[PDB]
Amino acid sequence: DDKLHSQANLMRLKSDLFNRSYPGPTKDDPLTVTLGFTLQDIVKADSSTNEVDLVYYEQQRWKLNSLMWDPNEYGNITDFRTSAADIWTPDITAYSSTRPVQVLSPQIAVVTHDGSVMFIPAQRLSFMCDPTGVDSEEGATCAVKFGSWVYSGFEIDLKTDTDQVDLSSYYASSKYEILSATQTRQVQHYSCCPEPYIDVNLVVKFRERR
Amino acid sequence: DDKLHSQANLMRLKSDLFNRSPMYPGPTKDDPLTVTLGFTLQDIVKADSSTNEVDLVYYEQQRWKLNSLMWDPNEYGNITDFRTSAADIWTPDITAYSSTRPVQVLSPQIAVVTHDGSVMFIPAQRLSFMCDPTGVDSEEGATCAVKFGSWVYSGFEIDLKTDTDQVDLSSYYASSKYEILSATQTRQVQHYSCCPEPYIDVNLVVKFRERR
Amino acid sequence: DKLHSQANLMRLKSDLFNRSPMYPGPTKDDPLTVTLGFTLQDIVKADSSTNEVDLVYYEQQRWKLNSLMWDPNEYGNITDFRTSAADIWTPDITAYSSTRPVQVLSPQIAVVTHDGSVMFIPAQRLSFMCDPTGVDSEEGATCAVKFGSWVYSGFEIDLKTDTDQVDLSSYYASSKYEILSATQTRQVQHYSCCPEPYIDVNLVVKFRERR
Amino acid sequence: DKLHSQANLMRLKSDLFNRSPMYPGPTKDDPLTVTLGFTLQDIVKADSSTNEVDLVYYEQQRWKLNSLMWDPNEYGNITDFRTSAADIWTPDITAYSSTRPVQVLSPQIAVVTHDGSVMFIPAQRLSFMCDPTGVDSEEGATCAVKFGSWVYSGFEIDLKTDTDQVDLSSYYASSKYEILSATQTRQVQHYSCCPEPYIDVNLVVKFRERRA
Amino acid sequence: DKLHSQANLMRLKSDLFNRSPMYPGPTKDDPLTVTLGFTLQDIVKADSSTNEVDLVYYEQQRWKLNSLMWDPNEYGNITDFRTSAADIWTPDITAYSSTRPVQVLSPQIAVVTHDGSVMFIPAQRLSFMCDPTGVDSEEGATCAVKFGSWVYSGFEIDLKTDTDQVDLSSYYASSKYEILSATQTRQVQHYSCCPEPYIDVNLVVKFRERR
Ligand SMILES: *[C@@H]1O[C@H](CO)[C@@H](O)[C@H](O)[C@H]1NC(C)=O
Ligand SMILES: *[C@@H]1O[C@H](CO)[C@@H](O)[C@H](O)[C@H]1NC(C)=O
Ligand SMILES: NCCCCC(=O)c1cccnc1
Ligand SMILES: NCCCCC(=O)c1cccnc1
Ligand SMILES: c1cncc(C2=NCCCC2)c1
Ligand SMILES: c1cncc(C2=NCCCC2)c1
Repeated sequence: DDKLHSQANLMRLKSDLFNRSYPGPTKDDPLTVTLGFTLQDIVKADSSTNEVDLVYYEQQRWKLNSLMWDPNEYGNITDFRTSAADIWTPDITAYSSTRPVQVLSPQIAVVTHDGSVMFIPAQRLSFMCDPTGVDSEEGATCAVKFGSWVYSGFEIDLKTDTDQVDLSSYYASSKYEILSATQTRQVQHYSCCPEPYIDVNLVVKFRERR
Repeated sequence: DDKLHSQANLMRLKSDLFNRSPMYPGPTKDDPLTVTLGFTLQDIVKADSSTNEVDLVYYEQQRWKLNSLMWDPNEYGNITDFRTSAADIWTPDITAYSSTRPVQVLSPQIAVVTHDGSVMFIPAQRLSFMCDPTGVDSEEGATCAVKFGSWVYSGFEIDLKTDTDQVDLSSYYASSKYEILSATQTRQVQHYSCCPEPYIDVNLVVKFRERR
Repeated sequence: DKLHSQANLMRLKSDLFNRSPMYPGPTKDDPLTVTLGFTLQDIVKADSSTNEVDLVYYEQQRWKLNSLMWDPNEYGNITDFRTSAADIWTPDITAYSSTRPVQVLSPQIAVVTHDGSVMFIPAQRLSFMCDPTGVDSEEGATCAVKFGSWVYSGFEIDLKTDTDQVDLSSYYASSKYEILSATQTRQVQHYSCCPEPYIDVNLVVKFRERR
Repeated sequence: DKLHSQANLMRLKSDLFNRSPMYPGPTKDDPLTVTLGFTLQDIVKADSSTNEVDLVYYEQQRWKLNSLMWDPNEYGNITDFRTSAADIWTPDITAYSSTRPVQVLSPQIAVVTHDGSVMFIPAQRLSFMCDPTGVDSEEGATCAVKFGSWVYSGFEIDLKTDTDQVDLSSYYASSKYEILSATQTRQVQHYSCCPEPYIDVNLVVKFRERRA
Repeated sequence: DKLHSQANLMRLKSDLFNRSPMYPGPTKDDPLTVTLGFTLQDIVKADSSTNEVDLVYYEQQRWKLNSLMWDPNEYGNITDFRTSAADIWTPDITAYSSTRPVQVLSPQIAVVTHDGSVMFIPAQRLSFMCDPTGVDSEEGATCAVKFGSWVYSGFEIDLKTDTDQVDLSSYYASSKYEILSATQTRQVQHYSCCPEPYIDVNLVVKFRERR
């Protein structure tokens, strides 16, 4: 009865936000995405092509007024899960991938009654890295920047919560140990366009384990 | 003729369950769900010590139960269950937590739904995950482990469960390159710094060595 | 004229799928016989570092639904047609010991005849569990893989073979591996847990390095 | 003027697709002639450990349907148009001895002309069964692969070649293998599957390693 | 206010996509000019065993349609919008000597501007026919690959470059190969068979092993 209600309520909530009622951010309605990285593994550094492969996940966070509901209208539901395909999601792309990104996790996001969204895709990424000096104590340094591919800083702004990449889940028996890992926001201009584009540069210092 | 009668019943039941109500939204804290997991290990195919990746083929038995999938067989010609495509129904988002490649489905994706509302789903899969196979060529063998759990639901929404903690090795390829010394599956609760909700996984530990 | 036969087809095809209720698959009450047969074209690869062997073959499948029947006279003497394999029901026949997902090498089109039978012959490359030790000896290597329904018992889908000899008439003459024998044997088994028989077809292949 | 030329095409295409019975394919009552021709671009790779060879080539397919005829005058003198291959019926021409799925290198777009003829030219990378022995000799290696309909017999699809010579006028001049000769020839054949004969176009390629 | 912009952009796309039948593509009578430009990011791999070289670049494509024009005054001063590439017409620009299907590295969203212009910048990994002989010398290797429409001629689609100098400003400083020169050149092709011309852009890159 009451469970059939919660189920009934939640079914209703979704139907109101999705099926009854977002073309993306505009310059009069810009959006801020908070990015954060949890590096899990450096699986492979290839010195013959200069490609390194990382497994990691990407915390993405944003807020949309058109996803706001009063819990009192809906049996006091505070949040729900939904297929990422049921909502709009940012096009956060790596700028120096050498291969299509591979998805290791379900495409499900959590929507909270204030309109805030959290999406945490796990992925394997091949990207441009010269791993020379990885077999030394100084290690090798590599970098890759992530941003929206089609939206300028007038439509999508990026930010971090910490400038420190989360290394708490890093694979303890990886071939590569992590010396340091930062995530830093940047504003850049490219020659196609007059407008700034925003990225978050992920810099990693790593070396062989011993 | 009587056969055409029983198809009618099954058709009628499947259209009643699937086309009648807005489909199940997934579990909530008000309406939690217990999912039982079990692993049957077929083969360790590859152990790469240059990247520290290992590849498993296995069956992942998932069963759970919904009150929206219940029916009285007295109203549907004594039908007690049916096979259906896994895309027709809600399924749990049980994910490996330390995979390195996308998981490859080796089998059809067909569930069995029973009149009490229980669903059983057993996909066969190839998984690559993080495994330092150091010790595999020794007699004491190598030991790797991988956790499985919901990717987006906490312990307040999805509770995991096992029926046993012993992993089924009765179908393990007899001529695998690796023999299995032991395989276990064990439920675990952990809290995380970000969040006061508890979180639940089934850690799958495997010891193996080069078969010789 | 030829335009009418064109039109009876999209009627016949409308009558069968769109208009009627969907086939829910076989039941214990309405079992289905599926006839299975393999044409082996090539053993492409045998990897003794992972114990995986790669085969390329065609798999002939045949079954019959009363729900796919029509009177030719009622549709302009159309006795059969072609249709996309996804527009109809197909049996969930699977290799039980593959290591990679099957790769389809042929179009997914079946032929449906007026008596209600279906023929469907996908070409595939399969990687399955096989120790090739002895493949470089005169006596060779032996590998075996079973096929059968993943979720249907013998009381719902009855597997069958026309013959227990695999067709080697299209086997690649200049392959790396020479075929000594290739059988496809039907097996029926019972399990203490369960009241129904479980059927599968065991593809057993004896082969060696050619020369 | 541009809106005008645009309106005629949108109208021409709409009459053909949206307002008409789709063509289901050839019958014995209404057989179809598909014509094939190959343009070999490259032999990328020859693997003598598996006996697989990799080719890059585009395959010219043409056929004619009354279903697709139109008077150019009723349509602003439009004599042809380009359209997505999914909007129309295409033949199921298949390599008979591929060892991998075919990889498509070009847009899936065909050209339709007012007499109803259709020209579809897909570029492909094919892996197929080929023993490259003798490729390091002056006489070279020889391989062969048949292309034909997978589900239609020689009474439903009649396969032809405008010519027996494969077009080698775009063959990569700095390829690892030079072509000694390449033919495309219609054969008729039987299969145990089915009572009726099937038609294919056999592509026999003769090639060796390039040396200066 | 922000709800208005959302609504304004929605009505715009509604009026642009639904009032009229999508652009059916260019014709002899309504030809389109497409501008191309390459930003070469990295030569990742030069295989001398297969003579294939792998590039990663992004390819700027630009065109203008009268049917994508609007007055920003009528639409909340929206000067441009982002939209999925499946919602509009895009050109079939293909690499003519690819050995592998192109791998897409960027989202497939275009930017439509109020004057009717479209900018679409797909980032790709391309494998193509190239003899890397000389890459370990001082003179280096040279490779070439043409880009153009697969199905249109110069009568329907014309190509253009803004410059003939490939943008090397995002080239990977620690790549295995250093770029000696990179050009992008519009070319016209005349064939005995055919009155229509054919336009391509010819990407020529000179490079060598980095020291
Ligand atoms: C179920 O089977 C029992 C025993 O054969 C029979 O009496 C009963 O009528 C059946 N009920 C239905 C609804 O078919
Ligand atoms: C409209 O938006 C454009 C684009 O940024 C801006 O430059 C211009 O000033 C705006 N016009 C008005 C009247 O605000
Ligand atoms: N009964 C539904 C799933 C069964 C899947 C399975 O483990 C299996 C394995 C081997 C043969 N048949 C079935
Ligand atoms: N209809 C297909 C034309 C494309 C073939 C082509 O232009 C070509 C020819 C030679 C080298 N590179 C490309
Ligand atoms: C518009 C359309 N597609 C890509 C971009 C760009 N985005 C990222 C790099 C700068 C150029 C802009
Ligand atoms: C019917 C269905 N599927 C494939 C075929 C055949 N076509 C190719 C090989 C010969 C038989 C017939």
